[PDB]
Amino acid sequence: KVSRDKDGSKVTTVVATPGQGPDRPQEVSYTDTKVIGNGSFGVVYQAKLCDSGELVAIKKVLQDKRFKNRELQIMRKLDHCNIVRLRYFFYSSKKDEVYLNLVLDYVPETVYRVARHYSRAKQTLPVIYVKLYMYQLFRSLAYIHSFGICHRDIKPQNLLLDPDTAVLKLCDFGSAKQLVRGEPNVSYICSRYYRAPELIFGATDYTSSIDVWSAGCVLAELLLGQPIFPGDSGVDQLVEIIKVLGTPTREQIREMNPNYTEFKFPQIKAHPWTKVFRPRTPPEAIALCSRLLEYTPTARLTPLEACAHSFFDELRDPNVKLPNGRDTPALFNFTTQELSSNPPLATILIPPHARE
Ligand SMILES: O=C(O)c1ccc2c(c1)nc(Nc1cccc(Cl)c1)c1ccncc12
Repeated sequence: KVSRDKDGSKVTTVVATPGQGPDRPQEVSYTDTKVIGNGSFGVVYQAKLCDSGELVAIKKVLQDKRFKNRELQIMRKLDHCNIVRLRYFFYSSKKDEVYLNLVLDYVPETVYRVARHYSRAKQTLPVIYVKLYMYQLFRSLAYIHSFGICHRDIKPQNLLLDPDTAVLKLCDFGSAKQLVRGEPNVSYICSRYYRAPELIFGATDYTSSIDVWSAGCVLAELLLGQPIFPGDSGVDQLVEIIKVLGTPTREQIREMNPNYTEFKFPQIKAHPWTKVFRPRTPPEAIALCSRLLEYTPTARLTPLEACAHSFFDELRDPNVKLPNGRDTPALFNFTTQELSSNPPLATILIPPHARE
């Protein structure tokens, strides 16, 4: 690194490799560096790029140079406008230790912080924001699932937001992995409340539909004003699930983890979904929640099928505007890659007033 002091302000200069494009490192300078987060894996800083002036996030993470970094491999491959961009990366130094640094988009808000304000004010988030945020999350999932990549930690904190533009960036791919059928996967990924039933059961043969379950939990949380399946333990989470979905059937238990077929379960009958939410809740939203929070993983909607759900129809009306008067983000510029899982769905996703 190189530390200048233009007008006393500390300036860092590093030869950083761009994320996308060809492997051609560049001299990059930034200042105004301050810590804005700490995780189990490292610290995340905020900084100002010394030329463009734009704000960025820098994620410092220790790198044992023995193996490649899985997060870096996935982040360089991804390029989607609902996923936090990897602008650059570089290495630095604690002693005799190498650190990998990821320079990413700075995004000022998160879904968690927006939902908590409304919750503290005893206020419900307007459904237009629920449609906007949910749609962009599912679109980001449809894009990464097309590549076989499972995020595995979908949670409201991980959904960044620009409140002016209403644009959602999915972030933290440190738990993401390309899921190969037949090969086993660690079962202790995903955070509380948003863990799929198969993950609570410790299943190692799970699929990308666990991201769809977590998304259904985030949708239900936005409608309810609080997490739908809370609990400090697996039993507590499972009971809150069983109180809604009813007790799982023998076949459904075999679709998550057969190794849990003979165990004893709380024997509660299915509470009808309409009685789970507030009375003025849109029925199309309740319908979508029911199609994502299904016991059998193969029965859950795909992210692309979710984007085409009737709940998001208001996003396709030509007259839709943001509450603050601006235009909605670009919700229809689907690449054929995004539509890989089902291209015929494009007749619904891309509306007649958005073609050429
Ligand atoms: O990992 C990424 O991909 C990733 C990507 C972007 C951000 C991030 C993590 N973490 C942020 N901050 C943050 C907030 C709380 C805890 C922690 Cl550890 C970090 C942050 C802030 C503003 N804009 C973008 C980001």
